[PDB]
Amino acid sequence: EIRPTIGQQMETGDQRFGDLVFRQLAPNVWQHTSYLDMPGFGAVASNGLIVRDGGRVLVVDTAWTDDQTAQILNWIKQEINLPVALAVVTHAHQDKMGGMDALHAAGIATYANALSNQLAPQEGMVAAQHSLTFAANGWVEPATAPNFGPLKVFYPGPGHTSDNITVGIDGTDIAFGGCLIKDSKAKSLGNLGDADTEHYAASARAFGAAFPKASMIVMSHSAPDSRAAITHTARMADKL
Ligand SMILES: [O-]
Ligand SMILES: [Zn+2]
Ligand SMILES: [Zn+2]
Repeated sequence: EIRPTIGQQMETGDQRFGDLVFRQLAPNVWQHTSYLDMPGFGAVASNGLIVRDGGRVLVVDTAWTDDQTAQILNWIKQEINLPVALAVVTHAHQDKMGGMDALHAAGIATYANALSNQLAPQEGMVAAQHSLTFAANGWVEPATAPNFGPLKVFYPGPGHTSDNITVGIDGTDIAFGGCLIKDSKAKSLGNLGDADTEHYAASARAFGAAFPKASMIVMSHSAPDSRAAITHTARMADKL
């Protein structure tokens, strides 16, 4: 008989759900966190977003696996119970696109950088259903991003990967750097095996310039931070 809203519940603090963690960042915006078990070592965390936009939900990034992504969808059903209209996934690595099959089975329309949709299938991953094309200035061509609501998608240039994209949430102070940006105390940029080391620093800067009003920077592999994360990341990336 105690029936708080999800917002009221998330005041208590971050919530464990199955093998995931959820955190409310602002009303109508939650961070999902999933973990890749690496035998003998600590599990690798990855963050994405869930946005309630009127009577629908929008997702940024899958979890590492289909099952973890199904757990995200279970949380949305239990706590929000609105249809998930679409998902945007932010490059062709496992932490961002490892759960595409779960999204597709749920009837969710999926979008990724056209380049991610080329890169993913040859890695044994599944492409998104729709491809985003970006103008030379980095902004998504609106015709390729129909019905995105508050999501503003920006290609900052090659960095963490050649295909990495970023997402601002209009009406909030939040911008999602995905795996491009690490927090202002990070001692490394993580696995740079697919990175463009020449352009990384400039791409981090371009993300900051694209979303100048975003005071909360959300990231895949760090907890949310203030804007100092952006220049810290660019400093770490300088002259790799
Ligand atoms: O990643
Ligand atoms: Zn990555
Ligand atoms: Zn990542």
